[PDB]
Amino acid sequence: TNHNLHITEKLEVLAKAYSVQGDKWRALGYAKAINALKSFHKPVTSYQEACSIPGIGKRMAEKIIEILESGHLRKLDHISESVPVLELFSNIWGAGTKTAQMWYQQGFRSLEDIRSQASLTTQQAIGLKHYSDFLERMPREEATEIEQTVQKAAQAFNSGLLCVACGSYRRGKATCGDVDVLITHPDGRSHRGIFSRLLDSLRQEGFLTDDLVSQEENGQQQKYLGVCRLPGPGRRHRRLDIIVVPYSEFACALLYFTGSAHFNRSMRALAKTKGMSLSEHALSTAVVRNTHGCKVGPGRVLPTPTEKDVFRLLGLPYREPAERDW
DNA sequence: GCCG
DNA sequence: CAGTTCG
DNA sequence: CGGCCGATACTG
Ligand code: NA
Ligand code: NA
Ligand code: NA
Repeated sequence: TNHNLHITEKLEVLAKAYSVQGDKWRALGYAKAINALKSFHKPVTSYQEACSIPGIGKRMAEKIIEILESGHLRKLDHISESVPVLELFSNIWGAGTKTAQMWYQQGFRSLEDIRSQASLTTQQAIGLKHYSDFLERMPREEATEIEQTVQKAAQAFNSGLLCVACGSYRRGKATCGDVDVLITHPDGRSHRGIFSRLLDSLRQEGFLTDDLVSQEENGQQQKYLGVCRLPGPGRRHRRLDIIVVPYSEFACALLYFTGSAHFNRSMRALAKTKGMSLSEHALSTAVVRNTHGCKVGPGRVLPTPTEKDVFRLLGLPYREPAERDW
């Protein structure tokens, strides 16, 4: 489908540069310009042919031009030398742009430096320990094995439990960055305080290797982010994210967890324009917001039994998971 | 960065 | 709280 | 001018 990879290749480099340096809004700007150019059909050929495209402005158009003319972007040759390092550091799970910039300011330039001299949080030490594994995707077939593993351990103590793999898996991708397992129960209450049992069952069989986010000393735990590894030879550590939700929030939870991320954001931005609000918990109407668009009035939750209801309530035609990459 |  | 993370 | 998703859910 990519009819502009010549340009949406030089821009991505610029986009990730801005992202790692912390200029998040400018990076979001570039992401959309790129997220669009790709979705095009014909290779842009005119400054006017560019502007006409949503997500592209005069500034972006100009840069697009210099490429379809200079085959290069002068900007890319003035990118700070720190960027590759910031990117290297930022790819450690648990370390964001603030930690990357700090480490760099402190003279660190490689993972070696980070390993031997950086002060690491428990999450970052886990992230560094599986640095290569966290950058690899897995065949969807393996994701299936992981979901099945969790579902089996979950239904083992309550067969009523509904378990579904979401994210890229549900969107039908060939490979998955991690496994997103959503768990809920049709009765509306049996899903309470199950984490304790599930996580222990999984730890028992040595399936879980590391925990990244798991507030277990509190019975109100909603999510778990960790590392698991199927048994046998040739197996790599994989990221596992599990959320347990009340049946009444099932649809919204499923929509959220299925993504994509940019899809969720667009849909939520849409809800806001209609005086509504969408979250992994619910779709609300009559929401009261202030001048800066901040939620200052809860409004009321709308009945959303299925994903279709959410789309319907927002005045949108339904979309199968596979059609939600953006 | 884009857009209203 | 600031940072980072999930989709 | 100023928002860009969510009153993310955790961590320390
Ligand atoms: Na990171
Ligand atoms: Na995922
Ligand atoms: Na914990």
